[PDB]
Amino acid sequence: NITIYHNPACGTSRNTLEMIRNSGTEPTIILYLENPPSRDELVKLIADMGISVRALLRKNVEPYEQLGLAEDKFTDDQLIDFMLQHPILINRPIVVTPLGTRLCRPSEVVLDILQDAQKGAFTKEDGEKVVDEAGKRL
Ligand SMILES: [Cs+]
Ligand SMILES: [Cs+]
Ligand SMILES: [Cs+]
Repeated sequence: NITIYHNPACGTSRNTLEMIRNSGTEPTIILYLENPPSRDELVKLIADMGISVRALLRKNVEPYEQLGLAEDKFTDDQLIDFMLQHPILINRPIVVTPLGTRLCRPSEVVLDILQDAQKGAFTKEDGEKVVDEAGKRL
């Protein structure tokens, strides 16, 4: 039903996971740094997310820096294969539900693809209010 490609060390990923749970479902959790998607799966995720390959790339990580990926010298498939070989390059979290797939940056993007409403108010771990008790986005 719901899958999250999760990094426990990222607040955005933690907040997204807690919003999923606050809709009343426990997702399948894939620790993508250890169990990355296959090439076919990553291609499908990107298609369904509706963003460019480069938009999925995480900047400010060692392979991005050392491979010079900031420069516009790479095709989409070159970037995909770097993501598969260096999964820390895949930005996070990616969430799949029956409604669609999103790169949930910022975390509250996940509200778009959660079928069931938040079960009560939601406040991010840093105290940023997201939905009030009535269900309204702030
Ligand atoms: Cs896999
Ligand atoms: Cs929704
Ligand atoms: Cs933050």
